[PDB]
Formats: sequence, structure tokens, C-alpha cells
Amino acid sequence: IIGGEFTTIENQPWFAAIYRRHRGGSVTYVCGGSLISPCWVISATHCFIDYPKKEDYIVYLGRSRLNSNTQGEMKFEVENLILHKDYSADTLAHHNDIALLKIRSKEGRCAQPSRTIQTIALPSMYNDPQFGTSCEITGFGKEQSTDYLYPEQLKMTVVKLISHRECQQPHYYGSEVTTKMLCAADPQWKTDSCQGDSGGPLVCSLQGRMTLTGIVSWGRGCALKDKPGVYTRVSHFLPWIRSHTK
Repeated sequence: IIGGEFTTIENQPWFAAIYRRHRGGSVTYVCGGSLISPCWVISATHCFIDYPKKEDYIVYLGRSRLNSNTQGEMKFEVENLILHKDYSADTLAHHNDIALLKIRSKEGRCAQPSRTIQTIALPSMYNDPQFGTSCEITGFGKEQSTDYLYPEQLKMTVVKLISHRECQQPHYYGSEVTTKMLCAADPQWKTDSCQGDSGGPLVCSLQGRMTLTGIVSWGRGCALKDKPGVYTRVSHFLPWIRSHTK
């Protein structure tokens, strides 16, 4: 997250921190995700496509920090890693950048709600906030494009939803952006998602309910003028989510 503010997991208790274990056994951060039901985390396919094997991954819930443990955190293996069969990648503009991880602990259990672990509601079909609405994004991604390290402390920021018509302008993203994607950015371009934020939540309050409107997907650099963050438009994938979570 470029700009924005530090946070703890209490302020985004559905945030899932996804890591991968290497041959060698080193564990490194991969991507963010969101808990949509006790057994299911939603994320982005591009996070996983290079390494599509479920044994490779570990999911934490209730975790506020990247490389240290948070009190009360839960650790999960990935029982099933479901990638969207219509995924594709452009130079960068991934289509259908959505993935599902069925989580279960070593003791064969799913998530147990607590002060630090909660689910996020899905939107109703094709029901998004109007353009200009302020929404929030959360992640452990870079704080500056030039950074080598990821922040040790979770971050969040606010971005405003951009209309498809605005985002499809050639000086924005042209044909790279589809109606199944959502653009969001700061009016000053001063804050944004960045590398390592992929798969994480874009959350909007829609009719008084906190809602998983988007999933961090792609962008041309970070916090650059005319170059918004791009998000998988969750309200366009409900049948896919519903079939695959059974």
C-alpha cells in the first residue's frame, strides 16, 4: 500500500495472509485474501498460477504482521486451491483474476470467528457503489514502488471508484480494462495498491453493509497519474463463487 495508514487485524478481520513454502522449506509472503465463509478464502488466480499446488501454501487469519506472529492468529493448510479456468494474462491486465482456497487446520477445522477473525459479505449480483464512492484496500504490499522490502505491519488506504467509461480512455487503460474489472485511485494519485497487495480486499459500504466489492488484481506501476489500481469485480462472479464453494 502506497501512502495510507498502518493498521491491525481488528480493522480488517477478514484479511487472509497467504504464504508459500519453498523446496528447502523457506516461507515467503505471496498474496492477500478475504475470508468469505469459515472454510473459504477468496483471492486472485495470478497469485497462484506459477505454483498451482495446494501443499505449497499456508494461510493465516487474524495476523497483523508479516514475519512475526500475532496473538490469537490461526494457521491453515490449503485443502483445495481453485483457480478460474478462464484466467488469462495480458502484458499485465489479467482476466478473471479470481481464486478460492478452502482452508483447514492441522486439526481439520475451518475458521473460528473472534475479535480478530470474521467473514466479509459478498455483494448482490451486479450491485456496486457508484463511481466516486470511497472504498478501502488492505495489504502487506510495498509502501513505495522502489522498495525492496514489504512492510512488517499491515496497511490500509482509501481509493475512489472510477467508472468503466473513464478507465477505458486511452490515457488511462484503454481496452486492457473490462466490465468485469473495477478501477480505483486517489484524486491526487498519492495512494494506491502495489506489489504484494494482490488478492487482498477492496471493501465498500453498500447500503450500510461492509462488502467485498473488489479483489486487488493489477495496475501499471503504483500511485501513478492516470494509472489506477485494477480490481476483480466480485459482483460479476457470484455464480462462479457459489458453485465452487460447494
